[PDB]
Amino acid sequence: GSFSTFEEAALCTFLLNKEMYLKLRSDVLLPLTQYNRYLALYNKYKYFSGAMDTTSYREAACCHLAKALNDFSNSGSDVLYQPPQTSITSAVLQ
Repeated sequence: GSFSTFEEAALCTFLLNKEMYLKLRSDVLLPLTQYNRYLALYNKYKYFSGAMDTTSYREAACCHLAKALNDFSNSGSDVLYQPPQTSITSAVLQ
């Protein structure tokens, strides 16, 4: 599997396993300071949901992915990653 950018990965559904963990937690994909900022912000964005085409949704997605990567770093357990909750109705009303 592959992901052109960290932010793209955060917007997609995918199986987070060891291969994808090591690709996504790379400093050339996303520097450590920015990864840690997303991780620190997870609680603020934990239950955010809405249309996908907003700045806050993209930020929330990055925080969700950072948290999922942190979970994998501790557990080593494969998990299905999904981006923040959205809906077709959210998209049409945006």
